[PDB]
Amino acid sequence: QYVRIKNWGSGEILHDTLHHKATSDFTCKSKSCLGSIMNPKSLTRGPRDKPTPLEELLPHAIEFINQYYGSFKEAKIEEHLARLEAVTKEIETTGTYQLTLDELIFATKMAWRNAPRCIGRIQWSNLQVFDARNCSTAQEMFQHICRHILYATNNGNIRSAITVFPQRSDGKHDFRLWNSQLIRYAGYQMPDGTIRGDAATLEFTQLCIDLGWKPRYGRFDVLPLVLQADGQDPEVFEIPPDLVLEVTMEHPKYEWFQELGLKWYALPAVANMLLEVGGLEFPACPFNGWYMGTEIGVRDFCDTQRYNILEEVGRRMGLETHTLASLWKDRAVTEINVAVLHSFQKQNVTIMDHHTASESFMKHMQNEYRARGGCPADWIWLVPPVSGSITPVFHQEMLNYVLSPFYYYQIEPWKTHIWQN
Amino acid sequence: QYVRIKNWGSGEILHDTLHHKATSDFTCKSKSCLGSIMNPKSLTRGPRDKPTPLEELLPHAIEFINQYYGSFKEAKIEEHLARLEAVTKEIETTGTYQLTLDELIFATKMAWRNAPRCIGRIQWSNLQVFDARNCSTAQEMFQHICRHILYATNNGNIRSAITVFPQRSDGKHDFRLWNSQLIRYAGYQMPDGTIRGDAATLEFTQLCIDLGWKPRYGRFDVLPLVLQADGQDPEVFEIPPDLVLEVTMEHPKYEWFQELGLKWYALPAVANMLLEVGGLEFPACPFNGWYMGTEIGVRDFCDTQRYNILEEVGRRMGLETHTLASLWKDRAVTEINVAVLHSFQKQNVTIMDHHTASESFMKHMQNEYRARGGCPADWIWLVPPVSGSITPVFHQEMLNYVLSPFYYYQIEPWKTHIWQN
Ligand code: HEM
Ligand code: HEM
Ligand SMILES: COc1ccnc(NC2CCN(C(=O)c3ccc(C#N)cc3)CC2)c1
Ligand SMILES: COc1ccnc(NC2CCN(C(=O)c3ccc(C#N)cc3)CC2)c1
Ligand SMILES: C[C@H](O)[C@H](O)[C@@H]1CNc2nc(N)[nH]c(=O)c2N1
Ligand SMILES: C[C@H](O)[C@H](O)[C@@H]1CNc2nc(N)[nH]c(=O)c2N1
Repeated sequence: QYVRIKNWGSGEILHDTLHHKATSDFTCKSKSCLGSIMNPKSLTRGPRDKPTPLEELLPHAIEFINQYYGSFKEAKIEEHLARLEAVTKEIETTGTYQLTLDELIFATKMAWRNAPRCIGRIQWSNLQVFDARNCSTAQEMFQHICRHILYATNNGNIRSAITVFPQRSDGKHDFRLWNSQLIRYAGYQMPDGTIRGDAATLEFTQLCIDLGWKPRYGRFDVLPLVLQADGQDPEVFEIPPDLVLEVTMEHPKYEWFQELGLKWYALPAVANMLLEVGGLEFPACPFNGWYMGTEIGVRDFCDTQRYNILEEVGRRMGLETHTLASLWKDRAVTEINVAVLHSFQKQNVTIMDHHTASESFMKHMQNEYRARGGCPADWIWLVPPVSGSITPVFHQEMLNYVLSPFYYYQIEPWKTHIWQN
Repeated sequence: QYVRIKNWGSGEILHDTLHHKATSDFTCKSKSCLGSIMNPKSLTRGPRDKPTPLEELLPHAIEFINQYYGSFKEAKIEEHLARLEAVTKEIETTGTYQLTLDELIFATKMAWRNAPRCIGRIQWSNLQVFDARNCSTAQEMFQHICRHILYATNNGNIRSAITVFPQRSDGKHDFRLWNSQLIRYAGYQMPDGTIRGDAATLEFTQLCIDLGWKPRYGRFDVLPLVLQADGQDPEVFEIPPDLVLEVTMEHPKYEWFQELGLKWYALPAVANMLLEVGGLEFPACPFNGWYMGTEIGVRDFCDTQRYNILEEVGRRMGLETHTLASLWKDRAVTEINVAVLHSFQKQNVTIMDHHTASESFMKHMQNEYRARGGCPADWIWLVPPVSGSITPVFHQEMLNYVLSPFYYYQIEPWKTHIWQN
């Protein structure tokens, strides 16, 4: 009736029942675990070419409506009944249905709340929702996206927000943001063979170039928004530079750190995921919260296939960068992490260290178990890329399952898209 | 026909087919992952009260014999046939069978090779095997265990070894080491309420005390061996102090580190696991390799429920131990890790840093895929407790499955044991 879960730091035990509401089969098999796979099909919601079979839709819609009304302090059965009926009718007369703004808001929060890989979920109920289900052109998308960036950035005082574009109709008119994230730096393969900027965006950068974007060949060139509306070919749009807030990296003691000429954007916005709710699918709905220091200090700046600055920082610290056992990498990466936090702080930009975030999640997870007997969590993603066991999340056993509403991954658009011309 | 696996640092792809040889259902379900569970039933091989049904044994024995002979450079079908027959007959006439020493050696290495949670597997073929399947008394066990400790310790030049005691017969005469590891420090709850030594061994310490062991109330009291032979009640045995090599912790710059009065044993020996091979089960077979710095520097010294020295080291470094975001914990734990490595090195004791170990495993995993198209690996256990993404293993997708031979966990003996008197 419940899965037993234990925290080996406190010895605390928790009983998980929420996993019963899980959906289709997860990642792992019966006699094999694929937990460390980044993009398993179980987390991907692909494209369709026909509407959702009414036999499948109705039940899901009924479930969501019940979940929605069941979330109120004081019930409202009459409204609940009426809503259940209005939806059934709309589905019969239109072959689909529309969510009320409140329903939409409710769904975006629950989906966030149901994100196994998100460590900032204690903030789940604090989300600004921008309703753009009325959008129809690429240009309109772009304006909505700019309004989102501006609202969220808030001149350093970051605010969590999400923009919901039109829901998938027949799957032939999907609104899609071809970008992985709203703000991201370009990556160029230079003439001399070296790579400039973020090597991670090499292909995508080229794609923008192929679509008429002008390469500026810098180390931190903010890529353009590639927008696809109503299923039409994607159009390119440069982001107004004024909208992109950046932080210059400075160390609180090493004056030579700024000599590294590094910086990073302040807005962490996921741009390519799909919001699934009550049978409906929103192929385009960018959302953001605020950065956790390690993403920049460790992944962006230290992954070898990214900006890869670890060795450089090593030498400038006078460490034995030629002997692994000297643990110079451990010393280097920490100073870098200290630089990131120090910088966002000095420039008054919202950011969170991984220690504080982990404790935050632990409190959240505990709240969730009391509140609903479960919290889908992916240990592999929740444990920071540094200081693993130093954080409490590391000693917490977790259960990973897919509920609904949910934020799914999607097949890269350029691999399934049918160009007009 | 194969599971696709990718390394996001090199972009390299690997095809896993070895997982086809997997056994019963693994940890995770169909629509739920329990990868972060420490002791799932899928990894535990419990007690029996009756022999292994011949219908189950024979097939397994046949498989192992085939695997064994199939591992030679130049085949030897005649011997292979003869062996297949001799085993079948032995099973029919005795209801079980005995492995040849070479078979046993082969099995202990493969089992090691098949350990998903072991990062030092590149050393798999380098293992000293002590055949104690002739043992019969607790006293004899103890002598074998002492010989193992002495051989493995080798005065600092650690050598990997395993001691195999009698295989389970009817499950009523199991040889069992009640200890989790051969060398481990006692933990005492003092009169004033504080805890002295290793809080992790509080219960077990009490159990030894209840069995007639004398508590020395020190911070580093090596617990006694609790041995169970031929299924009889466990007998206590103090380990000859001369056999336990220890390292005094010293920092290469902070002279006040030795003032912490810390030390740790040099021998990392797993004492409570069961070796499964060709249908046979060896409930007692301690084994060891050599330490990886982080186990001591991070888990033993920094886990809050263990020696918990992090804050202390923090203050002595003059860090802002009152502000998490200052990342003092990241700075403290690294100096501690540096202390551990520096100390084992100065005292000429074999030890490995986590960076070097990770690269070692990456090479191994690569070898394994070429050699046999797979390598069971548990990402959650293979990624060090610090410097996660700084190590290559972190960016490597992995498949976790149970093959055979295998090293299983067992139910704690004191929970299923039937005392004589
Ligand atoms: C308020 C502050 C927030 C913090 C500090 C936080 C932090 C994080 C971090 C560190 C990650 C890891 C990203 C990676 O490794 O690629 C993440 C992932 C994620 N977050 Fe949050 N988050 C916040 C808000 C949000 C919001 C507002 C939503 C949605 C409405 C959300 C949805 C997700 C999802 C779905 C993922 C998974 C991304 C993926 O699968 O690539 N987060 N978050
Ligand atoms: C030669 C050096 C070796 C190194 C550096 C190495 C390192 C490690 C490390 C760091 C762990 C993690 C332990 C924990 O977190 O509790 C581990 C686990 C393990 N090792 Fe190795 N190992 C070595 C040799 C061996 C040998 C000789 C065997 C067996 C014959 C072995 C079997 C295992 C098993 C089964 C585990 C899992 C333990 C558990 O589930 O609690 N290792 N090893
Ligand atoms: C939704 O709320 C939050 C809150 C805090 N962090 C995130 N992380 C996201 C992932 C990291 N992000 C990137 O842009 C990125 C992603 C990948 C690579 C590479 N290879 C390089 C950079 C910002 C968005 C989301
Ligand atoms: C087989 O080969 C190797 C090679 C390198 N490391 C290991 N690790 C093992 C686990 C760590 N070990 C402990 O004794 C221990 C275990 C648990 C706790 C606690 N709570 C405290 C201490 C040494 C054995 C095995
Ligand atoms: C292979 C590994 O699955 C992927 O490298 C990991 C682990 N955890 C992560 N955790 C977060 N939060 N973000 C990540 O990219 C990854 N990737
Ligand atoms: C909950 C978590 O499953 C357990 O804390 C973890 C993760 N990985 C580990 N990895 C190793 N190598 N040893 C461990 O004890 C643990 N425990």
